[PDB]
Amino acid sequence: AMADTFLEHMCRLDIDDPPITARNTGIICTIGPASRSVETLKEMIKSGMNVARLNFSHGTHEYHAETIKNVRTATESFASDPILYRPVAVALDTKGPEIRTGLIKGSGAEVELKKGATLKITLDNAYMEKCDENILWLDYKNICKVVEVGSKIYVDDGLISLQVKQKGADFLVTEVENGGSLGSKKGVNLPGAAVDLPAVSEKDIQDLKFGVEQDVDMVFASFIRKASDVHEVRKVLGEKGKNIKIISKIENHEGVRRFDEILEASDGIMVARGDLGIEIPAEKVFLAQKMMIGRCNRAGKPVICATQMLESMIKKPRPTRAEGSDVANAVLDGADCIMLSGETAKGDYPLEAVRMQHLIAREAEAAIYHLQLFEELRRLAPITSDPTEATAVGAVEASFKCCSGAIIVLTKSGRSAHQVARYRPRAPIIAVTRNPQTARQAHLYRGIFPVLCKDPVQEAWAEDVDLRVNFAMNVGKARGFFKKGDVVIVLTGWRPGSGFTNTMRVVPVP
Amino acid sequence: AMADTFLEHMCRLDIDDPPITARNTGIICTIGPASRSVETLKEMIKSGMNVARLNFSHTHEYHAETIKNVRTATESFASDPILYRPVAVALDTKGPEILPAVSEKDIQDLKFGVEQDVDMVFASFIRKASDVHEVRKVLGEKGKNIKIISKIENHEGVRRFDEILEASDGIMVARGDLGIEIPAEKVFLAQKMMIGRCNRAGKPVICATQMLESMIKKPRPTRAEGSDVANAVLDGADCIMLSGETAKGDYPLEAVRMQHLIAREAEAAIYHLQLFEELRRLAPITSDPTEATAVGAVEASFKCCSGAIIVLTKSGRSAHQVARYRPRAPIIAVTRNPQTARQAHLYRGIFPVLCKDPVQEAWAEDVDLRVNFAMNVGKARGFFKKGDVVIVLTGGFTNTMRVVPVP
Amino acid sequence: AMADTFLEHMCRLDIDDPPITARNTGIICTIGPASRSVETLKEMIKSGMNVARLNFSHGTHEYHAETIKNVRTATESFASDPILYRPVAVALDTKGPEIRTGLIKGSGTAEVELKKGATLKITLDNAYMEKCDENILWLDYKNICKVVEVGSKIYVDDGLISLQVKQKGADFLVTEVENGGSLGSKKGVNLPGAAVDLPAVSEKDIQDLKFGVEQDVDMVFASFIRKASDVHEVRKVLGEKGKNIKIISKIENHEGVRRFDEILASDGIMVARGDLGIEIPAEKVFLAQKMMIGRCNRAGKPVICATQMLESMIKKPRPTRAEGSDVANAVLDGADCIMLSGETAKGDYPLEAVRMQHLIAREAEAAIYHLQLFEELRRLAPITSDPTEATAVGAVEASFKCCSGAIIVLTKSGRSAHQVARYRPRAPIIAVTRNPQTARQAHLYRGIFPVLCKDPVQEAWAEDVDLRVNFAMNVGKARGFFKKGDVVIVLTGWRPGSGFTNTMRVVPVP
Amino acid sequence: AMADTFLEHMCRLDIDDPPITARNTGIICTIGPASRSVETLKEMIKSGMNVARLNFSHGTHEYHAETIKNVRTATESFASDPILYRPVAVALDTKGPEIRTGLIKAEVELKKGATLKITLDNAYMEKCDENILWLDYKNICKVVEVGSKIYVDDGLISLQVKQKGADFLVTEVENGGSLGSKKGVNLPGAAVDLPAVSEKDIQDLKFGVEQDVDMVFASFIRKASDVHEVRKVLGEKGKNIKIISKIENHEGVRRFDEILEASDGIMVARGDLGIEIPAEKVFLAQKMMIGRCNRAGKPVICATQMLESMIKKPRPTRAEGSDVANAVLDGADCIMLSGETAKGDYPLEAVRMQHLIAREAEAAIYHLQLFEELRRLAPITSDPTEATAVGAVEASFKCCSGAIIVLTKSGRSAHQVARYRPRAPIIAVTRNPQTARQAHLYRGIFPVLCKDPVQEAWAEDVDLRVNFAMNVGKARGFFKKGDVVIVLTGWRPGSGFTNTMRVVPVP
Ligand SMILES: O=C([O-])C(=O)[O-]
Ligand SMILES: O=C([O-])C(=O)[O-]
Ligand SMILES: O=C([O-])C(=O)[O-]
Ligand SMILES: O=C([O-])C(=O)[O-]
Ligand SMILES: [K+]
Ligand SMILES: [K+]
Ligand SMILES: [K+]
Ligand SMILES: [K+]
Ligand SMILES: [Mg+2]
Ligand SMILES: [Mg+2]
Ligand SMILES: [Mg+2]
Repeated sequence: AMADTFLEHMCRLDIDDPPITARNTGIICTIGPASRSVETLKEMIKSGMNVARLNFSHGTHEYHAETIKNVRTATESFASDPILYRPVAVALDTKGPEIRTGLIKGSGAEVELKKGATLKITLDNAYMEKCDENILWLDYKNICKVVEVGSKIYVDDGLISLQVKQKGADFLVTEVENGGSLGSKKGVNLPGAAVDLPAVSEKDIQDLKFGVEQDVDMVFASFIRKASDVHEVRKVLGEKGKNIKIISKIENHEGVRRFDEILEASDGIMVARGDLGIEIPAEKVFLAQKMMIGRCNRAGKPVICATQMLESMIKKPRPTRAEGSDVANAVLDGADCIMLSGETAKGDYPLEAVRMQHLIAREAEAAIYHLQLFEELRRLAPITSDPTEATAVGAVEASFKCCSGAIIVLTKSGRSAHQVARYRPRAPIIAVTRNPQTARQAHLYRGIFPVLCKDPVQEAWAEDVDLRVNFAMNVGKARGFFKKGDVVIVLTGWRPGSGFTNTMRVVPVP
Repeated sequence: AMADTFLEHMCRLDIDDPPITARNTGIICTIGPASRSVETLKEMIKSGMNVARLNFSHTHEYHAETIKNVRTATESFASDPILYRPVAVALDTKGPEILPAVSEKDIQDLKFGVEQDVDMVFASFIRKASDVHEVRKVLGEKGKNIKIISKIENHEGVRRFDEILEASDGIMVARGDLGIEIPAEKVFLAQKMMIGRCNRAGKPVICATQMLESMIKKPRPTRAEGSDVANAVLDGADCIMLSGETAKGDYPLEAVRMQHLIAREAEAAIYHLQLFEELRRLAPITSDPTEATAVGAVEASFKCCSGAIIVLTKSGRSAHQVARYRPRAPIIAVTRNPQTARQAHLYRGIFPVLCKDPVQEAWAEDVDLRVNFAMNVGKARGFFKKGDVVIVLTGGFTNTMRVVPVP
Repeated sequence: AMADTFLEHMCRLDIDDPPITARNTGIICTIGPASRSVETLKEMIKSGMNVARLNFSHGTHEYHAETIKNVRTATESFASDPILYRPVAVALDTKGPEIRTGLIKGSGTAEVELKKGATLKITLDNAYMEKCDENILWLDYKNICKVVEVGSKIYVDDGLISLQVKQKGADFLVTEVENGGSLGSKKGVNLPGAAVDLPAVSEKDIQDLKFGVEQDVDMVFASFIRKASDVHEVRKVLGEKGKNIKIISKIENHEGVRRFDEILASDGIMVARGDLGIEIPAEKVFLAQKMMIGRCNRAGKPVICATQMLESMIKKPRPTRAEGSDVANAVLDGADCIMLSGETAKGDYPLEAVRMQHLIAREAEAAIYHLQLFEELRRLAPITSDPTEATAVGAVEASFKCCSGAIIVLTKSGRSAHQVARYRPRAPIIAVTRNPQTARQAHLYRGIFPVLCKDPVQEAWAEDVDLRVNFAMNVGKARGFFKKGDVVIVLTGWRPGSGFTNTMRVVPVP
Repeated sequence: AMADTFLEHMCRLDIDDPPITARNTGIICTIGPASRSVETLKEMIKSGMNVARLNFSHGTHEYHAETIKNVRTATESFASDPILYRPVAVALDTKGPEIRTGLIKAEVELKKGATLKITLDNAYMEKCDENILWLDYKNICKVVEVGSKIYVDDGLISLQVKQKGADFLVTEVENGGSLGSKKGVNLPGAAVDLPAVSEKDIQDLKFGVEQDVDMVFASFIRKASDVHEVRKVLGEKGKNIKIISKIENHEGVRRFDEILEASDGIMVARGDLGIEIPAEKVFLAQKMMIGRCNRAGKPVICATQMLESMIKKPRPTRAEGSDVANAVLDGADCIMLSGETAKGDYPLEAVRMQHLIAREAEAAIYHLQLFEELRRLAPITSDPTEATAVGAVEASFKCCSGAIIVLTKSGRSAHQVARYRPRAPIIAVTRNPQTARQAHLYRGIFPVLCKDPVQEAWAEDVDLRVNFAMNVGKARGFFKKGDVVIVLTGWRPGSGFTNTMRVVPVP
């Protein structure tokens, strides 16, 4: 990042200059049958998984309870050594207002819709398991009240398109535009219709209540379109779930247009590109992506790039060039986390997909033009009387000045570490906490390596601080972030409890 | 653009702001069984193909007929020079495919390329300067004006890159073998490095391979594919390429249309305020009047938000010089040399137009007729409309810039 | 300007690097008894004078008519060679609302000495108008009793003597000497904290401005402008006959600085530091200077830095270090012209003062950080449909790209040359005009070398353009600006008359 | 510094926007007949003097010893009270290789075109007149030639060498005027061979060590060894004495970098400099040196004729007010008064004016660009103190703190903060008296001498000094209770470096 121009910075990128050990971008993995086993989850963790996502679009509460137990069992298998122990977060991703088709008729396995053929859509439950090439059932009872003749209707990842020609009280007559093979229970998208399904349905409420009961760390709330949607999710989690982070998934045109009010009410954002690239033209997704990462970076709030990042690894052991590009560019954009969906839930190469993201994220982070980034984050940040905030930016500046091996942060809520991550140091942030939930939610922020201290509280505040600082030193040495010869930054408070971070030291590693 | 910072530039990206109708990034399509027919080539031109790529990695009689179908489809529109879109022809070698810098079979394809009047050659597995020299020595004096584009597909070619760029007319980032030759996670570094240096030197760079891979079988690309095309344009790739997507896949027209749509949206999103500043800062003081005029016109086009920069040019050089400075505005290059007009597609933002009118005896009348030709092109293609402001560059050098209304 | 930061640009300044032949900053010389002879004026033109300033605070119309005649006689003594002819402007500087004391007592020493704490009576009684002394002081502001308040401070003689008002009275005020010193005759009086009710444009000023129109002056330096309406009264007086006379508003009090934006209504600005640093605290003047120069640069309007720039050269043949610095820094600030007053009107070394301002201006111009200045003037200037503006910025960019020997501009009103100067090329701007007044007014703009083409109008437009272009080419070679085989930028229009500059050429010097 | 461009920053300058209280730029006053008495020296400290300059071109050790004693008397008159106590440094300005004429016949007028013989025969040494001038440069005839120009009395009088002899040269008056006694002589272009460190210099320099001076201003430094010579004479007894090389000739400018590398600081000595090189080039030399000294983190002083007209007048010229402002905008750590305070009629007015202008200028600095460029030009470090300092200045802007409080023994740590040019004042708490006086060489360092005894428990002693700074800042109107300030201390006792930054409210 020594070059005086971004262009010169590009020219100096060198594929033979190896990156640093520490990978800063968090990796979110969707758990499914391919990755649900305790054995596999241990290897997922080893490979670099930081957050387990449980897609409540499918599966019972008993099923997800079991996955959650396997995740925690895999995770606590490493707990015997707190110096190498890596916290793993659990994320609930709601179903939300999904539209799906019914089952293909048992006669059949899948029907071919061919270009220009007619297809009837009905809401008569007699066909809900008898779908075929002439009659398609779906589960949105009021689909007729929201579409008109000429409307487009999209089916199965937007790969099949239908145009309404007749619009009836019970039925719709459609003309197959782009045809293909149609299976069972495929997603339906109605872009540019005013879909009246609730943001938080009754299933979502029970799912969210269940989330609080199983002590999940965060919620990925589907199809958020306005701030009041976020507030309903918040109300459901209630007082008991007040510490669970709400990550609004931006997946439709309205979500993008009202992004600022959604951002202000949310704890973070996911750029949910799968649905988003069907609700809005596929050529516009990258615009929406870079806008949202930029604004979250500017707000200091976590943002997740999601969906089809390594899609071909569902079936192949190495990704496409486009897919390698896309993961790098999400990190360069400024994403706090990258995510995997089918690639880990259902694919033939779950571990290969995690490892590839780990490799690309680390190459991309060394390619960041920190000179310009740190300069602009500072220019867009407000002036304030916050001791923690002035301490965090001081520490980041100092970390650049001595190319520190890490920035060590004692934090109870995680906030002090979040305030450091918002200014994007090159150096990893080792966040020492005794709060296990804090160590799991730390993964939402770029660069925070959360380590969980289980030593007793020391009576003398000074001795307690030194204990946790020394703990971070050993973690740093053990994982190879620095050695005894190096300099590190250390952020500590003047008294116990949240809100008291006001001290930055520059210390040689002992 | 405007915002004082790149970060605020990003925050202001607006999905509902439609882009200017002119698409600056060239689209290179590999022709194969899915695309070799005259009827679909006509539709590939209409959907936005600018360069037909012919992969000699697989008989000369087969390629001669594909080449004939391309020219047939191309001149199918020649009835009208105001709407005629030139299409170039590219020969891609096999190289060492399972070693000789240039093969014996490559020497036969290259010589076959000259006889077929190909506009450019994509040279596979270029590893050093001497490798290009062997290709240009084989192209000889007949293919003197064939543009040579070294494909960087190997570690050494990356390692010896500066050599190769100097010895070449352009570069292709050939990621499919590059991604097996070097670790896949390092390819974005090589891609962005090479595009940066090509942008710095004013030499064309193609970003190639797997950009819309999943459209070989599907009618819509993945989210990562859409991102890859956009980011290649934001890197500065003069052209983006399709290989299997148009050569053999089930949706060749769909692949072309999508690269057109994405490239256009990405061009709208380029942070011109910074890019123009850095290209200028990084480019040397010159005594060449055409170079001084070129950056003067680009600066003028930003100041007045010109509908276009019209460049009268014969060898294309004058127009290339404008394009390296990356105006937002389309560069309408007017030329009588058909090969110049075909080859222009290798430079971002050059919309070539071929004048078929006879020379007027008076140089002034001749200049004005060609300029009026560009005016009609831009009115018809919707680049600008009557009463808009445009930039006109005319002449042994294009040294004169005029700021004129659109009549 | 090749360094990537301003700090590194300073570090690279080099006293052994000689500067380009052409000096861009105009030099305005106040004409008085030291300088009003035809022979001395000739040497002042050879020494670098571009504008003759006539201070109508003193002298009769007959006196000033003679000066003006002598200026034109010396200027036209060079007219036989149009290649070398330097146009020379004439400026009328108004008296404005001046307050002066009377004449000292004849019997006492030419100067009476006032001592700290003494009493001094100020009177309007005309029997004392030529009998001022250390006890009683006449002055010519008949209304000063109405607008001065007890406790307010009165300043006399370039703000060197200060008085504190003690008692008000009928046709008098009783004051106590705060800062003493020697007091002479007809010294200027400042009342910084009064609502001085003298007319913005007095009857004397109206007579003087009509006489300026009669004498064909090029510009008016309007004294003590406080508001836009003041400028409009000056412009009404000049009327239709003087409609082409440039009005330069002198900013010399607090209200003028306060209402600067509305005043800048004007064609240009003078920073009149003499009265300014008495009307406001002297430590604050450089703030006012840098503010006004910056806003005039951003507006594209001429700004003059004036007064005491080389004051010690009134009596000494070389200046103080502070004076060398002030001139250089006025040019680095962005000032279009620098000015001399007593140094050329009444001092012992008028010629040496002109040559020093020439020497310093030239060195400072090579020290401007053009890389930053061009970038910022562009960024702050509006987008435009104007073909001439787009052509001008394009010429300045091209002139930087080929390090051109000059930008040749054909112009009738001046404005095409003005529009180029606004973006501050390093290269000189040779403005070829047939309009003598345009040639004289061009000196108000940084970097414009005006040349007056005497050749008859050629029948065809293209022929006529090529003549004037070749005239500019011969001017540049004869004056040492460029030589054959160098490259220059040439700006010409598509049609005779003002407003049609569109055309920019990069052409070798034949 | 909130404007996106320097141009917009200029346009937003506002004369009705009052400055902050603390003045960051140091003021160096030449003490002489006008300013020697204990009474006015006191009023000079109250008016803003920080460094007392003693010019050993003139005067005897005894005279200067009495000057030094009157400086220490006024300064300690305030010592009763360490909260308000302002330390005052003492600087010794060497004579150097000065060429001076003899005693006339007491002035003598001289006219252009006339002849003037200059002799080295020490007989006419006290019989100088319109026909024969005597000067003390014994090799002058070796180092000038027929056609050379010679300047006398601050470059006002000029002569041209028409005939050369053994002990003489025959010259024609180029610019005349009232010649006088013992005036100064310059030979621009003449390769003068006089020694950099003279015999009298060694005596004067040894005299400075015994008088406990804080810094030497070494005249006419031409090369690195010259600084090495001044340093060797100061020896181990005076190893803690800062050597400021005075740049006042063409070779000093050409050889500036190696002189900077060898010195503790630089003075831009514009008087001789603007005679040795063309006056229109002085501003380039001044901006070059202040920039390179800013880059390197070493103090730089802008001196000579900043307020020259105030020697006789109570108000300065517009050019002088602008010169002081622009020196501060250039980057200078201190500005200087010479004749204005040593012999003139208004030395308290001059000190006060330099205080007033410097304050308004520091308020006008475009910190946004300045801080960004100082970092980009400063190298990556492994020193904890250095990274802590830049981190503290970054924190400074982030919370716009009242001050950066630095505990420091040698001063170093406060110097490392200062080089990054924070807007907030740096209150450097020290128990070392020499450290507290020398700190004035560095822009922004408001030094305070803690006199309370050491406390046994280190963290008790640290807090003692910290709360001293708090009272200091609250009393001098820098901040008020509740304001945020930055505090730089050590971490572990005896660590030797200042690697701890805390963001605390003022108690
Ligand atoms: O729900 C999602 O994550 C999506 O659509 O990408
Ligand atoms: O050969 C190629 O084009 C490649 O590997 O990308
Ligand atoms: O009138 C003036 O020129 C002044 O006050 O400086
Ligand atoms: O010695 C000095 O101070 C000078 O020459 O300016
Ligand atoms: K879901
Ligand atoms: K999934
Ligand atoms: K006046
Ligand atoms: K001296
Ligand atoms: Mg979705
Ligand atoms: Mg005035
Ligand atoms: Mg000296």
